[PDB]
Amino acid sequence: HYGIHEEMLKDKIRTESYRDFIYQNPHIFKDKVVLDVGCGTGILSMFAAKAGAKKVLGVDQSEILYQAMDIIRLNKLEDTITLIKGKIEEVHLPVEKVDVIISEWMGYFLLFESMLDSVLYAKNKYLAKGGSVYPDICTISLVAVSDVNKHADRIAFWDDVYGFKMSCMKKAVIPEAVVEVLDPKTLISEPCGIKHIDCHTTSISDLEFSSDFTLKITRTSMCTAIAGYFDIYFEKNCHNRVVFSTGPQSTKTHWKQTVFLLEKPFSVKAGEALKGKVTVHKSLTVTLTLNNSTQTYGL
Amino acid sequence: HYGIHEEMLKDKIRTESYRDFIYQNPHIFKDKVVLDVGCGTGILSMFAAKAGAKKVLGVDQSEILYQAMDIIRLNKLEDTITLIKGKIEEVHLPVEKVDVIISEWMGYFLLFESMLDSVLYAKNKYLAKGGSVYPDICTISLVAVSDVNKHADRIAFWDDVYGFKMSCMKKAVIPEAVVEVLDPKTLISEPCGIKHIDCHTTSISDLEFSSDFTLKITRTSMCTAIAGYFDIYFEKNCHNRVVFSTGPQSTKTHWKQTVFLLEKPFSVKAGEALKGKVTVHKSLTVTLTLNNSTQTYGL
Ligand SMILES: O=C(NCCC1=CCCCC1)Nc1ccc2nnsc2c1
Ligand SMILES: O=C(NCCC1=CCCCC1)Nc1ccc2nnsc2c1
Ligand SMILES: [Cl-]
Ligand SMILES: [Cl-]
Repeated sequence: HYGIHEEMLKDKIRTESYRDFIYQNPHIFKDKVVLDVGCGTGILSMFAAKAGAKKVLGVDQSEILYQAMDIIRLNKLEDTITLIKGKIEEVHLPVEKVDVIISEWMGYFLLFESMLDSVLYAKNKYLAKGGSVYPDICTISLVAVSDVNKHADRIAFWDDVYGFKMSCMKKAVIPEAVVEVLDPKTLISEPCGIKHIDCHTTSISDLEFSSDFTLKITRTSMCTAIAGYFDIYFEKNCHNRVVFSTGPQSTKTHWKQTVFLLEKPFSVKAGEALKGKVTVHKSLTVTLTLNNSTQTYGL
Repeated sequence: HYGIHEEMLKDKIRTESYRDFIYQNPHIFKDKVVLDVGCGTGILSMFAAKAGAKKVLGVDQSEILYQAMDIIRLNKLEDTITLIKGKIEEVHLPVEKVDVIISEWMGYFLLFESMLDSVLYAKNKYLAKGGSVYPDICTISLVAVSDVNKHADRIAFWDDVYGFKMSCMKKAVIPEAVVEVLDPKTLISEPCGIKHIDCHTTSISDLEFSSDFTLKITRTSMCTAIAGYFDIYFEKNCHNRVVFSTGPQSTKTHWKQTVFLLEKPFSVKAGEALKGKVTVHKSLTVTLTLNNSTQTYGL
């Protein structure tokens, strides 16, 4: 329980990105009313207070909120930061509107078990006209993978299990998306963006989407999986823009990467433009069409 | 879901120990009626069938049981192995008694989220007079740990989190037992057994227990945690006895080791006989007294 919060705090890419955004753009926070959606320990609320926020409201539905109360007091910030326990759609705030919303809401593959729905609710109910939401821009990308040894470990493995056939288990493991840090040497295409979200204009219905994609193959090889990741941007009104990626060419984060195993690996050639389609539906499911096969995956 | 079953199958120490016990002691199974409690994919049932079982009954409450049905058919064992979906305390078996019970029921620190309760129920309701249950003997042990760097990572960490005090979080993380493979070089005492279970005579009430223990300190150092693990024995009527340990001096298993962090590390000296007390209560909790401090931990 508390160990999870510890893990997110120790994710430097995640936490230092938010810290850098806030501290390097204090003009965004100076004398502003800030709402921190799903505040956890309160760390983002304290960053905002340090950057000069007039008032910060930290909301969380979990028992961690009681720790946050004690944390805020230990740091002598109780006159700036007010904490409220509950869902953002149910709680009563002591203001009508806020100037800025900040939140670390992101799930695996951006949208699995994410709090984006609550952030958008907060944006629609509470954001002042001309206010801002951060991080403001997110993208999701796909990339092709060749890893014949790992595929054999997950799939061919079932053909002989201590002397017994277990082939039918292949059908059970294929639909399970995997969250894992990938060796960047196993990537065999350029990444392809499949989704762009601006939190200022995105609605809840935009989170169910379809995209035709094209993977520019960079290595002649057997394609055994498709991997997904996301990038997070702090852009609007920033003098110091901040970006981080959760892809395999970047420093690992707790989001790792998301892997969709192909039931039937197929050969590709460098220079090939590999076309497919992806759809994300509400727990989320991901439907992939590639090489004339379709499979739906879940996390 | 299915990935978990895959992980348990790929745990060689676990799965090969059961395989070796059954295959190297086929006299235990020859022409016998066998009950496999929580059969998963059915692998233990198929081992027993291969060793010459007259009849095997595999029971599991999970959807994996449907995969097991298909697996048993792929291996042409349906005339020997019958699978039944449900809790052992609710299902109807096609026999009054069985000759042998086998089960992989073990949890972290032996007893967290274990199926031992169901195994003992099966033993009491269904085991023929003079029948046998395997594995038949289990022990739990404690060992002292020195790891000042890891302790600092978990505890002192909270004193300064990106410039802010979070000291109160120490109290939240201490009670959370950790499941992790330990570096055997960090062990600073001889192990001490705190519990011995023979499945033939153990009752459910025996699983809540207390033990005074003595740790024979082997290195002058700062003791920062107490670690727990368990050993599993296949003994009764065996010509080829089989043992495995889940301790840090042995090949890692999926059970890893269980770690109870000390809030206040304290110095110990080689040759010291360090005395403490441990009690396990029904989710399980573990109460430790050591160096005049008491703490209750959970998983
Ligand atoms: O499937 C995993 N990891 C899951 C590991 C696991 C091990 C034991 C049971 C539970 C799940 N990774 C993975 C990465 C890149 C790949 N490229 N082509 S196939 C493929 C696979
Ligand atoms: O506490 C862990 N592992 C938990 C790692 C974690 C990291 C980030 C948040 C979630 C939990 N191990 C550990 C082993 C031996 C030890 N000996 N003295 S203290 C101590 C500690
Ligand atoms: Cl290849
Ligand atoms: Cl030391």
